[PDB]
Amino acid sequence: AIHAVCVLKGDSPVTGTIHLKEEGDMVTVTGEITGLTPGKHGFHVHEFGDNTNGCTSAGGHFNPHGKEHGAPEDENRHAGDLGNVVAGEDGKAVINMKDKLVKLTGPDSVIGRTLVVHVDEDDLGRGGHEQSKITGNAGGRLACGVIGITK
Amino acid sequence: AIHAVCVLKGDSPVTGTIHLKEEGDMVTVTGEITGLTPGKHGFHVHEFGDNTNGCTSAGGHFNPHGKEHGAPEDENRHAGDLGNVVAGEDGKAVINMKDKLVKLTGPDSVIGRTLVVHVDEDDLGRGGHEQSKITGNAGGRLACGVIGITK
Ligand SMILES: [Cu+]
Ligand SMILES: [Cu+]
Ligand SMILES: [Zn+2]
Ligand SMILES: [Zn+2]
Repeated sequence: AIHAVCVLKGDSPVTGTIHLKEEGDMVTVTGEITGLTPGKHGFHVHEFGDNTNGCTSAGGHFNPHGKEHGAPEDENRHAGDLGNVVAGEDGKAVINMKDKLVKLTGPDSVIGRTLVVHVDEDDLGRGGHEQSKITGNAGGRLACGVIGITK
Repeated sequence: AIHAVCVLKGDSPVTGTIHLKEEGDMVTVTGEITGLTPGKHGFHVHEFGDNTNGCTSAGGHFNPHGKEHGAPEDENRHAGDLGNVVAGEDGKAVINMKDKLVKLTGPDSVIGRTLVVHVDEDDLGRGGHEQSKITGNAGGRLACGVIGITK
């Protein structure tokens, strides 16, 4: 089973380590993000593992299948759409999810792409804003990291 | 043609951006590294794209073929062995090389692995030190980055 890791850093006090592994026929995503305002923050795989311009150079959500932005539970979602992380009152969010569209092998592999955590909540495509079906209207990028191969 | 990028940072003032692309049947590696002492510094692909423990968690040189450490020109070399970068008196090194063992596709892809620049010169396996045939005796790690997919 392939194992990957991602260390989050950006123009904010937000930090965290995310681990990804193949488990059965899905990918299991786990970790903790700290330094967040309490509540929901958008969390996605973005297309490029490019940190030449902070988190901005990561580009948009990873979307190899040409879908609209949605919830993890939807069929019409970007491959990179992992919904929201929920920070407690102490500013810390813990992830423990299994996803069928995130891949660590094959044409839709996310190795070498980016994870991003956002300023605002991801509205799952349903907020009625111009960016809802593009980004979930999740606002700016607090921290990001390139997804790398680990032991 | 696949394009990748790597942004170097570590426990030093050493920074830089490295671009990698498929070109013909090799990979072309270009970029600038700054903040270096003048002279030669080892420069390699390491196995893991893991920044959880600075540059140390990148592990050893990428070595899918089970060879000893060598020069880029050698057959008996690690896939990740890119030799030395040469910093001028101004502390800046520029890279422009083509390599046949670095890959951006297939089983020996370096997407999601790490580039590292070192404190010392890489002796190309020929220095007669215990680590020469392991690391080139290149010493500690000034800066590193995960190799990510770019446009
Ligand atoms: Cu995002
Ligand atoms: Cu190295
Ligand atoms: Zn999306
Ligand atoms: Zn080596």
